[PDB]
Amino acid sequence: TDNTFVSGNCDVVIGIVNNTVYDPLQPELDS
Amino acid sequence: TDNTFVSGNCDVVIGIVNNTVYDPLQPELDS
Repeated sequence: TDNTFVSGNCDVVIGIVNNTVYDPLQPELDS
Repeated sequence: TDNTFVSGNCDVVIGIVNNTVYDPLQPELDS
């Protein structure tokens, strides 16, 4: 999430793909 | 905080206004 940024949804961009964003806040909450 | 950065104070800036900053750690820590 620090290298990328969010804008809109995935129903507009042509050629868009799916992946998993490694949010660094997630393992900090679980620690 | 991902779109702004802190510096100085609200006394030196001419024409500054008041607002509220969405802290991404606030809802994540509460959740």
